[PDB]
Amino acid sequence: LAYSPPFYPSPWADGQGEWAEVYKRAVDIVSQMTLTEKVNLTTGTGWQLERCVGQTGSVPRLNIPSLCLQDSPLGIRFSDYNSAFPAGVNVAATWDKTLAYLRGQAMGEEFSDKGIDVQLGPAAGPLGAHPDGGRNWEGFSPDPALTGVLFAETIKGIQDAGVIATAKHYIMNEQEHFRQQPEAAGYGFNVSDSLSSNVDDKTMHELYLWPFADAVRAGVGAVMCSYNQINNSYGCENSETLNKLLKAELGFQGFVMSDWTAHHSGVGAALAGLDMSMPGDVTFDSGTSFWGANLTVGVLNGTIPQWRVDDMAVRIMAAYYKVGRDTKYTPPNFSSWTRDEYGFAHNHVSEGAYERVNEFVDVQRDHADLIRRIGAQSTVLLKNKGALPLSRKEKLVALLGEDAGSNSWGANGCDDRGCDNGTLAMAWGSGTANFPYLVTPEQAIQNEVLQGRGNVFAVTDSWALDKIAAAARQASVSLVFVNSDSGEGYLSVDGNEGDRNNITLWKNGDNVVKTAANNCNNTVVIIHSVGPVLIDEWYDHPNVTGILWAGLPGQESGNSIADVLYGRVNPGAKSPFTWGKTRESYGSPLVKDANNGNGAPQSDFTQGVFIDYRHFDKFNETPIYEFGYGLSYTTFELSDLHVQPLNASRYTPTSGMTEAAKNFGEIGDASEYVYPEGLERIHEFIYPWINSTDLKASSDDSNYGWEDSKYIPEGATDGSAQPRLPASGGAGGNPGLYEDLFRVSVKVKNTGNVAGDEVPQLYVSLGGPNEPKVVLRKFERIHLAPSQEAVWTTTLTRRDLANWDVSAQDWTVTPYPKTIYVGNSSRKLPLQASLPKAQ
Amino acid sequence: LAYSPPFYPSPWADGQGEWAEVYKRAVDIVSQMTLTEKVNLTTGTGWQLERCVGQTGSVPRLNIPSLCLQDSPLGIRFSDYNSAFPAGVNVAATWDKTLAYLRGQAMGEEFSDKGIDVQLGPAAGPLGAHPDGGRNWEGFSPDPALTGVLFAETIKGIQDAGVIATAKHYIMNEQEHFRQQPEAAGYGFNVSDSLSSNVDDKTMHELYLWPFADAVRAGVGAVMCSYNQINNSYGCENSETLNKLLKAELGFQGFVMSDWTAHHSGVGAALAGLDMSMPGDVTFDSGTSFWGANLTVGVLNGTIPQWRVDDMAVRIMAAYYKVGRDTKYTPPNFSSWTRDEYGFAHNHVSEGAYERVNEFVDVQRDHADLIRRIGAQSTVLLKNKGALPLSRKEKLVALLGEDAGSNSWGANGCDDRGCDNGTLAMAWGSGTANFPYLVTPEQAIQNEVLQGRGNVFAVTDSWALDKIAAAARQASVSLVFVNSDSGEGYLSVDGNEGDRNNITLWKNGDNVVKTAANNCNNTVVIIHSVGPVLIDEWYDHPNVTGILWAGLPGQESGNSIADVLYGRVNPGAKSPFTWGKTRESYGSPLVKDANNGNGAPQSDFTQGVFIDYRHFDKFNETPIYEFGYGLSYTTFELSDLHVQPLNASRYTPTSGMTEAAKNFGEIGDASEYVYPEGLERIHEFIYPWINSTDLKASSDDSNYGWEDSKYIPEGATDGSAQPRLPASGGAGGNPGLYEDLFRVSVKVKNTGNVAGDEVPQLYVSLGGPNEPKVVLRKFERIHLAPSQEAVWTTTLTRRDLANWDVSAQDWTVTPYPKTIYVGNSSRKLPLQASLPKA
Ligand SMILES: *[C@@H]1O[C@H](CO)[C@@H](O[C@@H]2O[C@H](CO)[C@@H](O[C@@H]3O[C@H](CO[C@H]4O[C@H](CO[C@H]5O[C@H](CO)[C@@H](O)[C@H](O)[C@@H]5O[C@H]5O[C@H](CO)[C@@H](O)[C@H](O)[C@@H]5O)[C@@H](O)[C@H](O[C@H]5O[C@H](CO)[C@@H](O)[C@H](O)[C@@H]5O[C@H]5O[C@H](CO)[C@@H](O)[C@H](O)[C@@H]5O)[C@@H]4O)[C@@H](O)[C@H](O[C@H]4O[C@H](CO)[C@@H](O)[C@H](O)[C@@H]4O[C@H]4O[C@H](CO)[C@@H](O)[C@H](O)[C@@H]4O[C@H]4O[C@H](CO)[C@@H](O)[C@H](O)[C@@H]4O)[C@@H]3O)[C@H](O)[C@H]2NC(C)=O)[C@H](O)[C@H]1NC(C)=O
Ligand SMILES: *[C@@H]1O[C@H](CO)[C@@H](O[C@@H]2O[C@H](CO)[C@@H](O[C@@H]3O[C@H](CO[C@H]4O[C@H](CO[C@H]5O[C@H](CO)[C@@H](O)[C@H](O)[C@@H]5O[C@H]5O[C@H](CO)[C@@H](O)[C@H](O)[C@@H]5O)[C@@H](O)[C@H](O[C@H]5O[C@H](CO)[C@@H](O)[C@H](O)[C@@H]5O[C@H]5O[C@H](CO)[C@@H](O)[C@H](O)[C@@H]5O)[C@@H]4O)[C@@H](O)[C@H](O[C@H]4O[C@H](CO)[C@@H](O)[C@H](O)[C@@H]4O[C@H]4O[C@H](CO)[C@@H](O)[C@H](O)[C@@H]4O[C@H]4O[C@H](CO)[C@@H](O)[C@H](O)[C@@H]4O)[C@@H]3O)[C@H](O)[C@H]2NC(C)=O)[C@H](O)[C@H]1NC(C)=O
Ligand SMILES: *[C@@H]1O[C@H](CO)[C@@H](O[C@@H]2O[C@H](CO)[C@@H](O[C@@H]3O[C@H](CO[C@H]4O[C@H](CO[C@H]5O[C@H](CO)[C@@H](O)[C@H](O)[C@@H]5O[C@H]5O[C@H](CO)[C@@H](O)[C@H](O)[C@@H]5O)[C@@H](O)[C@H](O)[C@@H]4O)[C@@H](O)[C@H](O)[C@@H]3O)[C@H](O)[C@H]2NC(C)=O)[C@H](O)[C@H]1NC(C)=O
Ligand SMILES: *[C@@H]1O[C@H](CO)[C@@H](O[C@@H]2O[C@H](CO)[C@@H](O[C@@H]3O[C@H](CO)[C@@H](O)[C@H](O)[C@@H]3O)[C@H](O)[C@H]2NC(C)=O)[C@H](O)[C@H]1NC(C)=O
Ligand SMILES: [Cl-]
Ligand SMILES: [Cl-]
Ligand SMILES: [Mg+2]
Ligand SMILES: [Mg+2]
Repeated sequence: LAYSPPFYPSPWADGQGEWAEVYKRAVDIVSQMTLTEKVNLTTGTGWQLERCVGQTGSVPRLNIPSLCLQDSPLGIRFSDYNSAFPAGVNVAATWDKTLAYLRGQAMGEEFSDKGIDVQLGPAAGPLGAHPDGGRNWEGFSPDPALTGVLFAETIKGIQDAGVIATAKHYIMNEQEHFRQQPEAAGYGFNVSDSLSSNVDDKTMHELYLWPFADAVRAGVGAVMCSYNQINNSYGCENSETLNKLLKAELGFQGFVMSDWTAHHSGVGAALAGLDMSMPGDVTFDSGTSFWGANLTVGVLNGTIPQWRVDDMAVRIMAAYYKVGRDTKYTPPNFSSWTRDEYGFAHNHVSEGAYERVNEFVDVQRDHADLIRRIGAQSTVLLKNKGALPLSRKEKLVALLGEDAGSNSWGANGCDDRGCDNGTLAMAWGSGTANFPYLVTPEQAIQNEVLQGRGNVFAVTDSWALDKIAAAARQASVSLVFVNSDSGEGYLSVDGNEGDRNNITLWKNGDNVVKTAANNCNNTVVIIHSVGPVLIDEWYDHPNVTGILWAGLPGQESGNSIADVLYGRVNPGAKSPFTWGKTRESYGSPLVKDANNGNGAPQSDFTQGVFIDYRHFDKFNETPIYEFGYGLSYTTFELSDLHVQPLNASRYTPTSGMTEAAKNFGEIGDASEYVYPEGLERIHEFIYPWINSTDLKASSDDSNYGWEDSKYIPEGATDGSAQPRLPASGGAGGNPGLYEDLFRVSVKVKNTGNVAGDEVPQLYVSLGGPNEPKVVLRKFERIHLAPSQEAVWTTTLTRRDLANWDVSAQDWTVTPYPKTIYVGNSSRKLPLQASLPKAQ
Repeated sequence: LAYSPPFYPSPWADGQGEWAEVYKRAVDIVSQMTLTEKVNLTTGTGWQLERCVGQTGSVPRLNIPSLCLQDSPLGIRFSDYNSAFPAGVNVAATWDKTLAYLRGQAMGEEFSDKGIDVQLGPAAGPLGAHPDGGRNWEGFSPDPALTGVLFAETIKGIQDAGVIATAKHYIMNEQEHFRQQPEAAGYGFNVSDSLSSNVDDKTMHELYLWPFADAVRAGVGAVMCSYNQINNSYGCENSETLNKLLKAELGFQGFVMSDWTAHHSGVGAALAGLDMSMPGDVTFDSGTSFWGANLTVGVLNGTIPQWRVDDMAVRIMAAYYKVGRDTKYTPPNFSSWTRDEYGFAHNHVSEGAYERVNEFVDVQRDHADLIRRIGAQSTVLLKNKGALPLSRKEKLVALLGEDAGSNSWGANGCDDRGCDNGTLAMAWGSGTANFPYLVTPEQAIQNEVLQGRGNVFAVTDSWALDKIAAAARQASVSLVFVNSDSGEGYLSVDGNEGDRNNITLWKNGDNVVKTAANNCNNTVVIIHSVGPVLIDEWYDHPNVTGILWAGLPGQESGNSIADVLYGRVNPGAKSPFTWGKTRESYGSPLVKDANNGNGAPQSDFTQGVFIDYRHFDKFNETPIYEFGYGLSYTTFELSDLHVQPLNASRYTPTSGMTEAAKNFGEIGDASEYVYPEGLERIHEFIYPWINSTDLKASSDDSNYGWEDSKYIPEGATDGSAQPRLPASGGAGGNPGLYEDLFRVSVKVKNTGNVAGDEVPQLYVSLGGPNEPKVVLRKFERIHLAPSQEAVWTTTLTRRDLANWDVSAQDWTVTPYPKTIYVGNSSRKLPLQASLPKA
């Protein structure tokens, strides 16, 4: 079995870089706290007991309210009068830093105005090793460079609006199957623990960890550790990933929270680098916690050093201050658990005051315009044989497919969006929000047509192929809408247990396209989907005159696609993943079977860095549509590639020592931390207090009281100055990684008759034997008027040209010659240059 | 068994009234025709053989093209790039002469531009004796006066746009069950003929015939005779209804066509007053006809007098000339049978040229605006507890019910509209058109809300009561859409064989309302339906703050209802029928069982004139919402009723004689009418020519050749001058009926704060025993600004105050005292006056 070696102690915060002032303030206030006040910040109060999906204990003596933590990465979950933004995969499709930032800002505004302190997003894990992975859509792209940039901008936008962002899921949660033992049980498997993702150190650094470095460098306040194991150590107690990679190497100064029921042990997790238990209980509404009283006891009995729990509270408070939450705080003004105006303060048990739990605060502002715009700008034009844009003089339009129409249960009619009924604007699970409304394609396009003389019919039963054919036969243009859905592992839709069982269109989609294309010579296909689908059977049909991929656009879906189809927006999105001929062209099969007996199933990441386009390139598979590809209503030309070497400082591997750990504040006698007698204990609520000064009894852990060496690795309680890792030194790693080595410029010209955007892309060949032919490094979306030329300049950093050396435990720019390729897809790379050796 | 007495001969045209010039011209051209040319005009060419649902033969020698006849009363059937207008029942709900006319004009323009010569509409039969009758919605109202006025205006509009209108279905086709023997067979009944409607002479005159008098007086070109029997004599060979009532009494100068396969015999129909056989064959694609060669033979063998077939051609050509079709003619530029560009000229057999059969001509003009308007103006506000109009600042709107949503097969996805899927904008059968598009309530209201900050959810599964409740709970206002559907007898939807099996909301509708009202304190209910529904289970729920009936609004449905709900239009429609507590409150049960053994089922019209509100009034049944009732966003008051007796000419019962019948043109030897040698005969096509000069063989009728007295009533071939009937004398009867006897005026005032329309109504009590307490006679829709007053002046004619006297066979103003009642519904009649004797 794969083994995750120990890395201890859990590094303590030090106010490095831009965290200096908030670290000082965090220390100042945590120094004033009692042990139980500190424990309160670290532990949620239990599932469904307050307003938000996660809520910490409060520190009322110091005027610190409970931190409210709320899903999702695309909008506020379980609320009202809020917006539903396009999914993260759409943002990836924009290839646009500014739209990622703006979306982050707009989301942060809405979260803030509902009284939410922590947004549980954005996501770069799963990255997207498996195209059928159920949650890839919540993130960005399988490409680490593209994902990292847009992850970071999203984080900056959320945090500039005064809400803590949470980089999730850290790390290697690349599939839903077996992510949780009780879920697997409920699906009829018998396994003793969650799936283990087994991955080598090079691949970890060069692929899966890379976007998390970006998040740390961008100043992200929190990281959410994952449900799965890595090398058979749970995400929320993996000392290698949390202590060594995230904290020691990347220099992360904020706090690690668990995914919901991803916390498995009190002492183990705390020493392995967890900082916050959510939603606080052992299991939902168990009325027990791995922390709470257990964390109080674990400190009181001398096992968990005071400096470790102090560090947790310093990290949490530093983040809270870093986004200015102390100045922006407002109390939650909604409830996650009901839409009623009135209800019990503690919903799961019907206790506390019966009070106004929803104030119905309109937080939407004008964010609808931004959502519409991102929807248009994330629409990838894959094929256009002079079909588009439409004129609005078409004699008859046919709108075809269930994906054009309405969810007859309402936009929010399926809990957690757990269905594929009507237009697919949002995929399923906890990465969801309630729609304030949903504009369907049927609605938007009919409205467009009815401004002129056009006739229009909408056939939204995908199983009525006779009716689809008949409408298609009469039409000047047939607009076919189709979809493929997936989601979080706890929710099964038509037997798809989060992960999608195939990558074929749902709801008879291939047959809708074929029936339409057989009856209409001008058939345009629009795909709403969580990721790539198989299009081999119909994409080159001579009647399929248009193909677009529109992802999961949120509330303005219809309007976003109409804008593109009628030419108000000239599409300029590029594919953020590869469109292959078969499922098998992708490699990386999901682990769908209990492949380790009754033990934890094992998923070995033997593909290494060769996922998505890197796999296709290595195995010489030809994509139908490649990573980075998309069309436009104009044409562009790239020319005049130049490389400017920059006078850069040398890389200095980091050396020396940290400071020794510090205790902040004092801990007294066990008696100080017993429950106050007049406090009415709410049932199932998780408090920091102990029942009595009997510590064994107050914990109730039937294995309580062993000597440390029986169950705690060496060094886990060592508070001395520790060595600095060579690849450490700053936020996101050694600052020498982010030294600029080269400026690379290229001319981009709009050679056609319509204004539009191009996405020029810079790929590098790092050189040497089992390195990918190309990996993406830089890109930009540039708007050009007809005939306009602009020179695009980007930079290559040391890190962009480096490889992870497992022996040095450092990033190294290898002696192999490096070559750059510039173009407008991962396969349309007409320009190139050999780079000189960099300093 | 009820018996229909003989009335013969079939009266011949005489260019009466406004028909004088076109009669002259018709005679002139028919005089030039050979027998087979004449027969060609009288007989369709067979089902699915040419472009239109009906097409006559042509007269190419005289440059007369084939007459193209097309459904429906609400828009062109089986075509493209056309409009779908609101149904006739919506027109009735407007109570607006002008909207009826304008809709007629708009329809006529579209029919004309497709190359259609005859619109198969409008309808006043079924009138609406049975609230569950499947086709009442195609017509106007069970009230004859309201129906007659709006029937007539519709006819005038169609004909002023240059298309022949067809007054249908004549007469007593009050239900779909058993209307046709083969339909009944297909539904598992064994009956030897169609249902017979048995109805007394008084009731016929005072109720069912009345709107047809209006049609005739309005100059209607054609009448379609019905599938049913009247007193056990088929509609298309009933000598009493066609010869005596329509032709002799009402003076009808145009032509009678059969409903499609309603023609039952060659000689019998011709002498009983039929003028045109549609679609021309005995049964669909039989390749035989009751006329065609049989009519040629029936003349050649001396049975059917020449004057009878000449008269048929005169009546047909006179109608064609009356609307100016000779100047407006354009060839049909579409096909009923396919939407493909190219196809065979003769669709059913794939013969003739393979040619362009659809030219896709856009005939819609700007008619969409008129459709949206009529939709708004036909929406009856039944209840409003300060819910309406909406502001567009409502925080969250819930749209609830399948009737709010889309037909997922497309607007035209069910053949002949034979389903109740998504919003109900058009009911089913032949009275249908293809939508150019359909705006759903979901679409229009979401669009409205999205102009502001309102959140909005649409739950359009009427079975997902949990989802309905949840959305309703969150809403500031819940807009519940519900429906009830019906249609023509040939098509069964969910076991409803045209006629609806009950008058309860379809698709779980009562439950949708209740679920919504239990969860939302501001629930507005919008009903789209063919006619009245039962609302007793929720109408007075304290959370039902609004109730509207929007009928069948056609293509702009969503926009029409949004206009009303958001107050761009202040609703002023009144109910054109009664909303009762139970089905039983209406009386008039349908005949749903083979009630006469294996014979023709019998339906006796024992209720007489007492249908709809007249029944309620007689049996002291209290309607939930009465005939003529509707609310508005303002209030009105009526006052100062005055009655002025007028200096009227006396009624003179008509006397004297007609002219004797005339032959127009000559008939030669049988050999002149044999098929021409070189003519390629299209299979199944109905031609006027005979196979040979052997007449018996050319007919092939296995009972051919009896002496007349064995199977033809006395007088049926009598061409002598005939007596004029006392109640005859002009178009729609004796012109003394239309003399004004009283001028009646009343003041109407808008006493509220919004501009709006009121519909003042004048009812009369004709007096005597077994007469209704009140019957509607006059009405008008009047627009008033807040505080504005206007005086409405109308008249009462002799006919308005008369009764049909079975002994005199005449209309008589009886000596019983008459009283008038003025108000704004059939029960809100605060003003009254006894009339002096005229
Ligand atoms: C103060 O106070 C406090 C509070 O109050 C307290 O505390 C307490 O304490 C106690 C003691 O005393 C405890 O208990 C314990 O615990 C433990 C732990 O757990 C956790 O973790 C795990 C893992 O581990 C690992 O890791 C970590 C981190 O993460 C660390 O820490 C450790 O040390 C380790 O390490 C290792 O490895 C790594 C990698 O991975 C590396 O790196 C290093 O170096 C090393 O090597 C896990 O597993 C767990 O989990 C589980 O559980 C949970 C709950 O908690 C859940 O949730 C999950 O799911 C899971 O489950 C599963 O499994 C189980 C079992 O366990 C079952 O049952 C189920 O069913 C399933 O399947 C966690 O998380 C532990 O371990 C322990 O236990 C043990 O013992 C018992 C008794 O007998 C049994 O039963 C079990 O089984 C076990 O066993 C084991 O061991 C033994 C000895 O010890 C042996 O014999 C056996 O064989 C086994 O072994 C195996 O395994 C191991 C591990 O892995 C290895 O090592 C080996 O090799 C083999 O393979 C107990 O339980 C508790 O916890 C606490 N509490 C709290 C609340 O905190 C104290 O005490 C006080 N003090 C005074 C003085 O007073
Ligand atoms: C020239 O040419 C031409 C052409 O080509 C020709 O013609 C022809 O002719 C033939 C003869 O010959 C014919 O046939 C015949 O016909 C008849 C008629 O039919 C129809 O109608 C009916 C009714 O009737 C009624 O009405 C009318 C009017 O509307 C009239 O016209 C008549 O006359 C009558 O009358 C009566 O009544 C009324 C009331 O209603 C009154 O008003 C009066 O006064 C009187 O009384 C009907 O019914 C029919 O119908 C049926 O048919 C159809 C087909 O067509 C169908 O669609 C329907 O549905 C029905 O059916 C049912 O029925 C049947 C039976 O009929 C069966 O089969 C089935 O299944 C079902 O159920 C029509 O519309 C007829 O009638 C005839 O028949 C007869 O006879 C046979 C043999 O014998 C038998 O079978 C039958 O049954 C019958 O019988 C009867 O009658 C007889 C005498 O006539 C007697 O004897 C017996 O007994 C019986 O009786 C009974 O019944 C009746 C009835 O109603 C009564 O009346 C009694 O009383 C009793 O009860 C035959 O068929 C044909 O049509 C023709 N064709 C064409 C194309 O046009 C000619 O011929 C030529 N000419 C030369 C010289 O050559
Ligand atoms: C990849 O992964 C996806 C997702 O898991 C897999 O998709 C799933 O594939 C299975 C297997 O094919 C599907 O189950 C099938 O669903 C069929 C359709 O079910 C729906 O429609 C039924 C019938 O609906 C028609 O008829 C009714 C009444 O007769 C009408 O109301 C309705 O409007 C329809 O009318 C049409 O058809 C009738 C004739 O039947 C005509 O007369 C009409 O004119 C008109 O043309 C209905 O009963 C049912 O309740 C459904 O609503 C079903 O027939 C078949 O037996 C089977 O159950 C899943 O639905 C599908 N799920 C998803 C999410 O797509 C996919 O298979 C997989 N691919 C591969 C290659 O592994
Ligand atoms: C302190 O943390 C410990 C865990 O380290 C908590 O003890 C654990 O509490 C859970 C209840 O949430 C126990 O689960 C129960 O186990 C029985 C055993 O068969 C099972 O039948 C129940 O369905 C349930 O799974 C678990 O056994 C227990 N673990 C041990 C080793 O004692 C404890 O509750 C925490 N204390 C506080 C104050 O929250
Ligand atoms: Cl919710
Ligand atoms: Cl059609
Ligand atoms: Mg191929
Ligand atoms: Mg226990």
